[PDB]
Amino acid sequence: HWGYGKHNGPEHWHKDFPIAKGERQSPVDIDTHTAKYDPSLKPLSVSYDQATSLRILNNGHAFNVEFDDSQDKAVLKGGPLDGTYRLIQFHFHWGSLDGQGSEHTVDKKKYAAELHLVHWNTKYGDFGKAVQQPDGLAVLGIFLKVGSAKPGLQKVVDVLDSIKTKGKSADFTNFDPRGLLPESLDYWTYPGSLTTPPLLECVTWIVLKEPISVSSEQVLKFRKLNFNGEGEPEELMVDNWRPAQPLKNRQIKASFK
Ligand SMILES: On1cccc(C(F)(F)F)c1=S
Ligand SMILES: [Zn+2]
Repeated sequence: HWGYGKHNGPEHWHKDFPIAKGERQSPVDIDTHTAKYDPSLKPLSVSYDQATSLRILNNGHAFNVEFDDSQDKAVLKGGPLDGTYRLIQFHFHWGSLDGQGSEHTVDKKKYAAELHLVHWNTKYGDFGKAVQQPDGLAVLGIFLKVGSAKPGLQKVVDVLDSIKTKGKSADFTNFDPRGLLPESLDYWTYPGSLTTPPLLECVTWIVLKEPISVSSEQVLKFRKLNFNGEGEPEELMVDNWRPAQPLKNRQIKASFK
């Protein structure tokens, strides 16, 4: 099945998921010189005050911090979006070395990691119906650079020991995702896709310009997770990122001058 190795990585996905070579695939390189300021964009509204985290899961590709999305509790709206999108989970993509790991790049620059906060358009009723629509998802993408620790990340890092292998989960209540945001909400936005199979083309990407800083010790703990299940040979969960895809007939818009 799919993964990130020589034999089952991104260059192979198209054979089971032909939409891998589609017209609005993610991630992309963000060419800062080419991305035009759009003054019709609205400020982004991130309302995470009532977010209710439930659980963290190692899914064999990444770890997902899952939220109760049965009520309008934690929502993203504004920016390029029409309507209201509900937070369902966040996860990261990261590298084996600090020089790589993000999926979007900025003028070809790769960051050490990238946080994806996943939200579904509540006009579609649930997540499953939202991923059958071209405006079904909104993902807030935030880059990580290695420097000072991010205090709001430490509760995630400290639980990782308990979900080392594929299929392991742990209780993860009362986590506040506001602690993972940078100061500024300036962003770039473009229409794209999931960056893992099934690669569906449902996503309004909103990529913040300002990275957050995490410590070398924090990202080193991400890299001690395993892609394999318990009792299987150890394969470190590193380099779970897809490289930049052709932009095709798309424009990337900036919310800021
Ligand atoms: O990485 N990944 C995995 C599953 C779903 C998504 C999303 F957010 F696009 F829906 C992503 S980015
Ligand atoms: Zn992702």
